[PDB]
Amino acid sequence: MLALGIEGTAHTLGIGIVSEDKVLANVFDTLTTEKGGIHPKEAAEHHARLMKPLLRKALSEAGVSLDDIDVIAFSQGPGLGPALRVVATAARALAVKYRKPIVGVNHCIAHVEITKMFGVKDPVGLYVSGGNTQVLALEGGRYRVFGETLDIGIGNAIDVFARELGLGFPGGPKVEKLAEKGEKYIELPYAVKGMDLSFSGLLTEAIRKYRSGKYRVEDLAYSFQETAFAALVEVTERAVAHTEKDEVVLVGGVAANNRLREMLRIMTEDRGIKFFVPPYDLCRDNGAMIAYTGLRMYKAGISFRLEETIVKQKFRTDEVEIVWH
Ligand SMILES: Nc1ncnc2c1ncn2[C@@H]1O[C@H](COP(=O)(O)OP(=O)(O)OP(=O)(O)O)[C@@H](O)[C@H]1O
Ligand SMILES: [Fe+2]
Repeated sequence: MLALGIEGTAHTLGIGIVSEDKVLANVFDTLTTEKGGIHPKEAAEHHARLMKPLLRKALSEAGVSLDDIDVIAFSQGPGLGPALRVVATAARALAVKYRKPIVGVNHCIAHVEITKMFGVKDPVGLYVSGGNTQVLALEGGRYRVFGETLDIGIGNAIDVFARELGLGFPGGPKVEKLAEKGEKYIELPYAVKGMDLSFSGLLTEAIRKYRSGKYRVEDLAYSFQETAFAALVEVTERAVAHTEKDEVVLVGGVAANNRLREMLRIMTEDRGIKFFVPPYDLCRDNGAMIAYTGLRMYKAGISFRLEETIVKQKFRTDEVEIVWH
């Protein structure tokens, strides 16, 4: 069967088309923010504008008509209200026009589920992006958050640090490059508070030290990553130890980071468990992961009535019963 997926929780609009086994099309367009930061209304306008263009490009790349599609899937949340609302409207408008069933998909769950297309069974998922940072796994018929960020996502924290260092958006790859040339570890506040992550204290200290003049920017970047990532690794390990799962997945836009991968590979091999990172177009926000999870949901007999499709800005990961596992 085939599923169309529309992703637009934040700045990226993404449309994907998938089967149970294959990605047929996966196309993107991100809102260019030269000054960085989050722009809820600007994103909504980008999404309304780019909607038809991306749909056409997705259908051409897949090589099917909209009448080939068995189910329409959209990102229901969590995310930004105005952006989610333009995505939901588009998904509902396609569902009516072509008389297709519709399904609202949880954004974080979709980041982990997409890895099952590649033969991952039941992992602990480290989801790291701009807005989100969560460690999640299947426990008691649903996804449990074992540790999330108390404040900002690790991607956002790196972006704020980058912007302050004069490195424009996207700050992530730029900070990684700078970090590779670091030679000195500079003490910075630990980012683990209980089960959860706190990067705000780490960030403000890094900025304070940068403004002091006393340090190499490259050394500050290196230290910023080691502290941030060691914390991610530790909270990931704790989850693996409790769940007793044989595989870890690393997903989200920050999953491109080679130093973070390296450290997860070390942890997983020291424990004798698998490690897998999907292709990058399937790590960052994309419509294909929505399409795939939407497909699984539909095949398990899930189908949404109109009021079930209303967007959920604060959609919690554990609100969805994973009846398809
Ligand atoms: N190599 C990298 N190392 C570290 N961070 C990276 C790297 N590549 C991208 N990022 C970060 O990932 C973020 C972008 O991720 P993504 O494309 O998933 O969009 P997003 O808006 O963060 O999605 P969401 O907020 O819905 O999770 C940016 O903060 C960017 O700096
Ligand atoms: Fe995301």
